[PDB]
Order: sequence, then structure tokens, then C-alpha cells
Amino acid sequence: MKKIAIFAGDGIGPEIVAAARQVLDAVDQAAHLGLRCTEGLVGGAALDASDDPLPAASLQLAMAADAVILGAVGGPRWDAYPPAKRPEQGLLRLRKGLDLYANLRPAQIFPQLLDASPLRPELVRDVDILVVRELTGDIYFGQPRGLEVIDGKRRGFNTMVYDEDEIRRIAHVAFRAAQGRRKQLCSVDKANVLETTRLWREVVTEVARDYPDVRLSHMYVDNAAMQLIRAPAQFDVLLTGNMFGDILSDEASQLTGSIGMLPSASLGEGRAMYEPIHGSAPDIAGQDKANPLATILSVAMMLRHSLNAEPWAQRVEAAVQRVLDQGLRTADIAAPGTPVIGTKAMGAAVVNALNLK
Amino acid sequence: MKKIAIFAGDGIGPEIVAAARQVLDAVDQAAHLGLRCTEGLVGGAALDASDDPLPAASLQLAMAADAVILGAVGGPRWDAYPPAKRPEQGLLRLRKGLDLYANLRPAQIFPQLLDASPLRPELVRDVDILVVRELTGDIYFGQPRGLEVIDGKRRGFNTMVYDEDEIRRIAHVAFRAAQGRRKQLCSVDKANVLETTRLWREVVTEVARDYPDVRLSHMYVDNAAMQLIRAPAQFDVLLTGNMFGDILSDEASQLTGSIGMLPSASLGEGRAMYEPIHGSAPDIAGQDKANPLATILSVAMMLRHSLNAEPWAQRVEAAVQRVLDQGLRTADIAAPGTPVIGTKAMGAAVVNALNLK
Ligand SMILES: CC(C)[C@H](C(=O)O)[C@@H](O)C(=O)O
Ligand SMILES: CC(C)[C@H](C(=O)O)[C@@H](O)C(=O)O
Ligand SMILES: [Mg+2]
Ligand SMILES: [Mg+2]
Repeated sequence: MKKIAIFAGDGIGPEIVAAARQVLDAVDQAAHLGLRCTEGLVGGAALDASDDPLPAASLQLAMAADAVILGAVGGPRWDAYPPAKRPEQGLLRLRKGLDLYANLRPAQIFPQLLDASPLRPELVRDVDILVVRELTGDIYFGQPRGLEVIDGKRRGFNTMVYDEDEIRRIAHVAFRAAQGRRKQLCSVDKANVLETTRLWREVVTEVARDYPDVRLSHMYVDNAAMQLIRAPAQFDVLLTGNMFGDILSDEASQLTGSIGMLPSASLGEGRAMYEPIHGSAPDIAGQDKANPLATILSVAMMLRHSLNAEPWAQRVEAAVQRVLDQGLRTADIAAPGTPVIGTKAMGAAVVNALNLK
Repeated sequence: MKKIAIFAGDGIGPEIVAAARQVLDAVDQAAHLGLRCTEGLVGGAALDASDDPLPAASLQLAMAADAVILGAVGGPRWDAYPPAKRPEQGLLRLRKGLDLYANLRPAQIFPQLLDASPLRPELVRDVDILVVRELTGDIYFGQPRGLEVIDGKRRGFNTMVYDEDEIRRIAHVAFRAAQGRRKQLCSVDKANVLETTRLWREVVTEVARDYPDVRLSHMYVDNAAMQLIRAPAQFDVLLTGNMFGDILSDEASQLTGSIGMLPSASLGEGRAMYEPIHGSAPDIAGQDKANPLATILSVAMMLRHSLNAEPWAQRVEAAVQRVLDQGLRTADIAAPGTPVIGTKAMGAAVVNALNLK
């Protein structure tokens, strides 16, 4: 029996999770996984009920689970709150608390959604990239950090740090991912300015000896920002830190064109959290407009990386393709004047497209 | 009388500065500017001569000058050199030595060079962005930093840091730049995760009160990486830090399509350095192939920002446009099967296109 902790969150979080839960419950019944799901509050929903973005109870729930599903966190409703109590702090505490250091963000375009891409057609025709971003270390969690007043002058500071063990584990994930893809890994750094990232380059080069079958390349983060646009098809697996991964992942996501179709996995030792990478989009919250396909595709990642159900992870991914083939579109992926369906209907549509006996 | 310190550097640097020199000399003579130019060593050229990327002599020449011109620094030739002596250290030490805190990198696309752009023509057609990047602070120059061993494990660290004065001065340049443009300023940070960048947002918000004519908006760095390609025309002046500015400016450069056309200005109090932003292109170094136009346009920025020769800055800029209308193209900006001219010829073409006598 597998325990799944659910943290819908803020904005469109609740509705996109409900839609994806339809699909999840469907696969569970068909496959007989015997999953037990529990719901906990996170982000702004948690602040509203407990004045804390990740209550202790919510944290223990996640710790006690095998897989974690999160909808979204964030919204201007909580700006009046202190920085340490902001909605995304709960997300950061989940990642850090569960030590989910391997963030996997696959970037590819659905053939029926190619026109949504900002780049010229011929460039992004075959963009299939996997950003493997380190999630629990770096400047994000480095100490010391903070704001201070030195001689009447405000000074802000943050510490970027990584030790050889943190770099080695994320590298193994990226190298193993490359082997199961096109055998190409690009480690991104700023080794000629930032010493932390030079150690990053050195340790990845050492681990590269363990994967003679993969072609390793190093690239500076600024140059990588140009290459993603200039020739995206050159990338297979892109490895980088927390900070650089945050930026380059969003860049990779935009060039696919449809952010509401992009899933993600955050893996650690014996745990994992799955969430869409599109945010809480507050302005459409509760309007049944949100695209749940990214959350649904994240469930497919969970079936694969956490529930030992590859055949079913594929069937979920196939149903999503099927829904698109049959012309079903949510507002974000539909052309002007073209028919559009809501969050609820899109969920029930994938369940049907599952062609369950 | 004004002094100009010239540092050609490595790779294509010597040839692109010579072409640019043809233009500077043509303008100096015609305008009667009375400029005193001196040449120094920087980067690998300085290493080969002094085993130091920025010898004390080079620093004093630059410190004595009114304006500095730099071609390019870097190359695999100096990989055998210790991290502290790599060619790029000379560049950083110049920016820091002369306290050139305001980096200006205008991202515009030339009408006849629109086909080089990677974005869908309708998006890029009207791109007119100016990236104002803080150049002397941030994690780039933050202390402490280094590589150590704790309990037998390697640890890499760097310090990101900014005080209110550092932010106030770069904010002023950006707000002022925006006034003379579309009066729209976008400040990029990661205020929800990094405290240094939250102070950045706060101080910028403070200085914004001095510029009621310019509209200020804040955006997270990851979102900016998306917004640049999704809808580049939304940006006028984009203000951000050293590291973020490093990544975002390169992304903005790529969407214009032709990196060989982009100029830059690093301004400080009474000092200024001008360099292109394409790198040393070691592979074509010394083949008279390099596009000298970015450097020429950098000289144009110098006429405007240092030599107080705005009308002559415009004429150089007008001459570069004329050359393109004439259909003159170096390899990098030439369509396949189109006539291609060398570095030297392209420089002469601009001087001729100045229509002097
Ligand atoms: C919301 C924020 C704290 C988070 C991050 O910076 O990692 C987000 O931008 C992401 O990439 O998932
Ligand atoms: C070479 C490097 C130190 C420098 C920087 O990172 O600022 C360069 O990439 C640039 O953009 O001028
Ligand atoms: Mg992000
Ligand atoms: Mg750069």
C-alpha cells in the first residue's frame, strides 16, 4: 500500500488537482494499486487556516507519504504577510524537508500545439530536453544570509554553496537520465567567475568516468541562455544548480509554448513530489478554466518514478495525446474562435481517453 | 584633450579594434576631437607578455584614460593557467578597478538583419530593449568566496551581496535611461527567495519616487527568461544585477539574431569602457572574417557617453545602417550565396559611408 499526500494549494491549484485526481482514481481502480491518499494544507490555504505556509501537521503528512502531489502555491492575497511566512516558503520547506534534491522538468512540444511556440517552427520542431535541476542546496538554502544595517546602510547577502556530495548525487541522476535518453549531458555553470560552480564542473567531470556511454559537455549559464533559443535541438539532458536551473527551466518551458502542459518531478531518497511548473494563476481561480494536463502528466511521472507502474504512466501519457488528437483544448491551448472545454471536462476527457474496459 | 586606453585583447579583438579604429580616426580628424590613444595588454595577450591578465601598467593606463576600448578576452590557449590568472580576470579587474558599475547593453535588431532572429518574425520585429546591469557588485565580487575541504569533503562557496548605495546608483542610471526612452522600467530580482534581491526591489521602489514619469514594475528572474521570448516588445529598459544581468542580456542578444552587431558601455564616475559582447571567437581569429560592427557601434556609444560627440555618435550609427542598406555583409550576417566582405573592408566601408571630405 502506497500513501499519497495531497497539497492542492492556492488559486487554480485545487481545481487542477481535482481534475488530475479523477485520472489518478481511475488508474488506481483499473490497476488495483491500493493507494491511500490524504489531503493537507500548504501555501496560502495553510496561512488562511493556520497562519503558516507549511504547518507541522502538513509536514509530517508529507514525510509519512511515499509520493506527494502539489497543485500550486502563491497569490497577492498573502503579500501582507512577513517574508518568512509567504506561500512559496511552504514549497521550499517541503522540498528541503523531504530532501527532494532531483528536480526533473522535461521540455517537449505536443505536435498539435507546435504553433504556440515563440520560436520559428523549424527550430522547435523536435525540442526534447530534460532539465535536471539541483533542488535542495545552492544559494537558495545557503547560510549565512539575510538583511543587515552596517554603519547606517542596509546590506543584503546570500551564500552560494555546494559540497562534493550534493553535486555528485544530482550528477548521477542526470547521467542515468542521459543514458536512458540520447546519451548527451550538458552541465551548466559559471566556472570562470563563481568558484562554487567551478567545483560543480570538477565533480561532474569526475562522475563522468562512471558513464563512458554518455557525451558530457560544459557550458556557461549565459551562453546556455542563448543556445536554448538559437538551437534548442542540441540539448538532451541539461544539468545545473538550483538557481541556474530555475532560470533556464523557465526558458526551456516558454520555448515549448504551452506552460499548462508541462509536468515535473522532485526526487529524493524514497520520496518524491510532483507538481506542475505553471504557477497558481490567481486571475482564473475557480473559473474551471485552468489546464490540468500538466498536473495530470505529473501524475504519470509519479506512476513511473514512485509507484512502479510504468505501463500505467504510459497509458496516462497516451490518453493526454488522445485528448489532443480528438481536438480537445482548454483556454490556454485553444486558437481564437476554436471550441474550448473546462478543467473538469478535460479531466473526465482524459479518463475516457484512457479507454478503460 | 581626451585620453583613450585601447586594449585589443585576444582572438578577433586585434582585428575588430583596428576596423573600429579606422572609424574613430576618421571621426577624430573630421570632428577635430584631439584624442590621445594608447595601447595596452589585457587577457591572454597580457599573459603571454607578462604572465598576468591585467598588469599594473595596463591598470594605470586605463585609470588615467577618459574612455577605454576593449576588443575581446579569452581562449583555450590559457586553460593551463591557474583560475586567478585566466584572461577573464583581466576584464573583471578592469570593471572593478575603474568602478564601472553601469553596464548598458541595447538589444535592437537591424531591419535588414531580421532573418537571423530565432523568434517568430511578428514578435521580434519591434524589439527595442536596453539592459542596464549592475557590474561591480553582487556575487561576482562578494566575499568570502573560495574552495575548501571540511571533514574530508570539498566545499565551494561565493557570497552574493548588495548594499543600498550600490543599488541606488545603478537604479538612477536605469531610471534616467528609461526617461529618454519609453519611460518603462522592469526591475528583475528573486525577492521571494533571495534576500539580497528583496533589498534590491525595495531600494529600486524607493528611487522610483524620483521618477514619476517612468512606470516601474517588478518581475522574478525566471519569469523574465520566459517573458523575453514570449513577448520581447513588452520590455523597454530592464534593470537587474550582475549575475542575472549576465544571463538575461545574453538571452536578449540571441533573439536579435546577430551577436556581431551588439555594442556595450560600462560606465562609472568619470570613466567608461566600451566592448562588443560576442567574445573572442578564437576559431576565426586572424582570418579577417570577424564582424567589426559591434565594436564600431561601441565606439559610437563612446562618442555619446564619453567624448560628448552625440552628432558624431549618430553619424557613425547612420553609417553602419548605410553599409547594411548597400548590402555589405561579413560572414556572420551574410545569407548563404550572398556576397561576403572581410573585417578590414567592412571597417573601410563604414568610414566611406560616413560621407566625409
Ligand atoms: C516559487 C519559487 C519559490 C520556486 C523556485 O524558485 O524554485 C518556483 O519559481 C519554481 O521554479 O518552482
Ligand atoms: C567573461 C565573463 C567574466 C563576463 C561576465 O560574466 O560578465 C562576460 O561573460 C560578459 O558578459 O561580459
Ligand atoms: Mg521558477
Ligand atoms: Mg556574459
